[PDB]
Amino acid sequence: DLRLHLLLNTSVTCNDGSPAGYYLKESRGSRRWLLFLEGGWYCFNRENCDSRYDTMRRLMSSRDWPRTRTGTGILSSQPEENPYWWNANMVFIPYCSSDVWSGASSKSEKNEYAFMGALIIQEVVRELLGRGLSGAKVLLLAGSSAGGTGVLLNVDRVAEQLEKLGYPAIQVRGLADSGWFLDNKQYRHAPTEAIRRGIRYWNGVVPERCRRQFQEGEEWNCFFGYKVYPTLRSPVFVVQWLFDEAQLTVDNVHVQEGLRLYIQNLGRELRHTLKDVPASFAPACLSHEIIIRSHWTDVQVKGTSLPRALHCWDRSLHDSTPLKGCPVHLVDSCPWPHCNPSCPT
Ligand SMILES: CC(=O)NCCc1c[nH]c2ccc(O)cc12
Ligand SMILES: CC(=O)NCCc1c[nH]c2ccc(O)cc12
Ligand SMILES: *[C@@H]1O[C@H](CO)[C@@H](O)[C@H](O)[C@H]1NC(C)=O
Repeated sequence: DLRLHLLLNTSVTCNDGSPAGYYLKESRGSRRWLLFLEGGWYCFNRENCDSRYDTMRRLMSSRDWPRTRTGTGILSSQPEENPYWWNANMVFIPYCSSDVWSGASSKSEKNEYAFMGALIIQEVVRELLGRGLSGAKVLLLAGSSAGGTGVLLNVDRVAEQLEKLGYPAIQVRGLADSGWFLDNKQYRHAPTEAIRRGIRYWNGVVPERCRRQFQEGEEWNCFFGYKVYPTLRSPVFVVQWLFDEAQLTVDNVHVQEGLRLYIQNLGRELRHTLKDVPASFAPACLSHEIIIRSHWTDVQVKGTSLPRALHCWDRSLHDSTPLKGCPVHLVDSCPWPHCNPSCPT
């Protein structure tokens, strides 16, 4: 089990001003550190956040967090469940800022809620340095759903923070699961407007190179993987279902020719956005399932599982071009959900 630590800097808070925190299981014989960002949508104005506070309060407050959590999937310490990184130091960072991990705003007399996701990540990193992270060789910042987009928004800032604090030897990398969305035409009649409003409400921050491309008022563009990814310097592995259920939901899809063409075009567009992403795993499945699930080993693309592809990615980032039998770019080409037989049932 991973044990809860509330942040010692109690000014770095969840939405309601309670301290943020992290769950940690140390592995003293390992210099690998996995920091996982939880997902769970977001809220973008007072009324929308008030509703979330009533029925999704664990995503807005630490007051009711349990003392422990079990690590599952890529956070499992069992080699049978986690062939990739079972011996790593494991960190689960609860999502309690409702800001896609982008916020840097405290509660005040003008702000009913604090949106501090970007500061929570930096404070977790800072406090972990005293608990053994100072000796790391690899810090993998991973995350699912809103946490996957959170990886894209924060991985280079973690890399910058460690460099400025005096740790140039820690290799910071990202693993973005289920956070790679398209600002596409909806099937029926938006997220882009909700994100636009959210960024202003949260004082949301995006990576500097992406911000400089899109400029003031247009920071929402950097929440879309295919736009922010080319601006990132840290190595990032992208995991994305071609027919992601959150994508389809915001596209108002829940089969006649118009919908068939819509779904096929979505898969093709997703495939296209990954063509120049050398470390990626994109199965042709309709799913909301994420990499902290216990059976994450089961899905394969071209006969290669995700734990294998991640291992191949580790090999590709050794100090010493492609590896025989150890691929890292795995994108399905078949055009309909479950045309891959290994898709989750
Ligand atoms: C699902 C969706 O609306 N995607 C478009 C907006 C968007 C970009 N990044 C995100 C991360 C989490 C999330 O809940 C929505 C988004
Ligand atoms: C996921 C999502 O938000 N899609 C909508 C993006 C969007 C906003 N305005 C639009 C106008 C034309 C279009 O082709 C797409 C959009
Ligand atoms: C706590 O965090 C805030 C926000 O990052 C920062 O301004 C402040 O200096 C921190 N306090 C201490 C004692 O480090």
